[PDB]
Amino acid sequence: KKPKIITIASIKGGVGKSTSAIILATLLSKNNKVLLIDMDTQASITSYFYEKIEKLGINFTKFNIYEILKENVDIDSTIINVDNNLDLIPSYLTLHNFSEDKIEHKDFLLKTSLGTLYYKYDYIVIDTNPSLDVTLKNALLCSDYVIIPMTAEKWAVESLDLFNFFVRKLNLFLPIFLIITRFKKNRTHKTLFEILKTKDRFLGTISERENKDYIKEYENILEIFLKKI
Amino acid sequence: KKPKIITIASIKGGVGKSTSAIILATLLSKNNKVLLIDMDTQASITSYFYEKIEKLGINFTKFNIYEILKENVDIDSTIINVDNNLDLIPSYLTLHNFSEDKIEHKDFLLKTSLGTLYYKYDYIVIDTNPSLDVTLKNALLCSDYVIIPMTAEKWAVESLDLFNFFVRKLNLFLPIFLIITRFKKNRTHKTLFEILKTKDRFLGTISERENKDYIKEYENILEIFLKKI
Repeated sequence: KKPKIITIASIKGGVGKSTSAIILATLLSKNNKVLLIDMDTQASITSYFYEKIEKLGINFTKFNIYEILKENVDIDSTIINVDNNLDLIPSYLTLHNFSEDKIEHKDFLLKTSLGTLYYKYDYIVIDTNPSLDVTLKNALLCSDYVIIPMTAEKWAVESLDLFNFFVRKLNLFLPIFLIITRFKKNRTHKTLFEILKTKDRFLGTISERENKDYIKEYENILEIFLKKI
Repeated sequence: KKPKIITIASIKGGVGKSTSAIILATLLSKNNKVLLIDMDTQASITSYFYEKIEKLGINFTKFNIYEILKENVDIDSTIINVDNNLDLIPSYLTLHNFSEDKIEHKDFLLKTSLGTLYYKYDYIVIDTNPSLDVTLKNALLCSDYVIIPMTAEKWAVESLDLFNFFVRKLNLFLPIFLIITRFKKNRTHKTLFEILKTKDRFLGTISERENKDYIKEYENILEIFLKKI
């Protein structure tokens, strides 16, 4: 076995990227050992788990993805058991410095650090900034798969082409899966859904929601995801 | 005189950066000619005026901020009159590739382009992405003033210092003004407020709210800003 590495990406903010990362990781953790890596400067994943992190007394100020990236700390030192079968490498606001940092072989830092990791996971789920930036490159050059939660807004198709172009540029051959989030049974979603539904990499829909109905929709998605890999 | 150029910036998303840009520019527009420059990859400002942009039939796939930065079009031809005394240079998804394009003197592209603008404005309000990136650098190096909206979240103060360290380093002359947005009466907002209210360039607070009272809060902010420059 080896870890199956999934990047959660979206070029649009507020479309449920980080929310999906958490819920998907959590569903996978029911029967798998899972690592979540919070490479989003927003740090929404780390903040979701903050109560658990504080209670464990973790010094994420010193042990976080940015410091892994700058090789000031080993990855082995940053890993937090935040839930059943679920580990986390947390994000911290110094990550904001990463786009401007001048580093040799900058794109392959996460790949290189993941190459040293002792601990073995079934799945690694990496959350990213909604930007086609150097962080996203570090994730993609690591990955086996990508999932893009996206909404039925103007420029949905075009954004897909934009993202694919970027991936092609990295000379990668990655399956990129699609999820329509904030879904409503209305006109504009029907237009996007009809275009998307015929893609082999389309996974399904998650309804807008202000054991629940949302979890089941995510379980569905996962089910289909696992049938296509 | 000459245009006064304000960048609205924040290194945290979902803090009302774009909304602030829109309302401050709209208020300024009552008695001034104002240009809004949508340099956020999110394109929220453009999306807010999209109904008017579409009624006008504009091709902002070709006439947009990214195409300016790449010197494929003249800035004059990108300008859209979106409201009373209010112009817009729109954003389009291709702005996402700007972080990775390799370009000489890349930091000064916006400043150079602004030097080819025929039209004269009283104020230019520039909206940016929540990142310490090259897009932010273009805005800042054009600008006379910076306004940062922020909210009472964990690491608000540390993030502000980081942004300061970034902004100071590429222009230590740039005044940085502060707003607290999404404001609520509770311990953790009170604490940020106690900290920020004593900073020379603190402007005030906007309440969380889903003619209005919040407009008049923006009016108060604009009033105290205009008195301080």
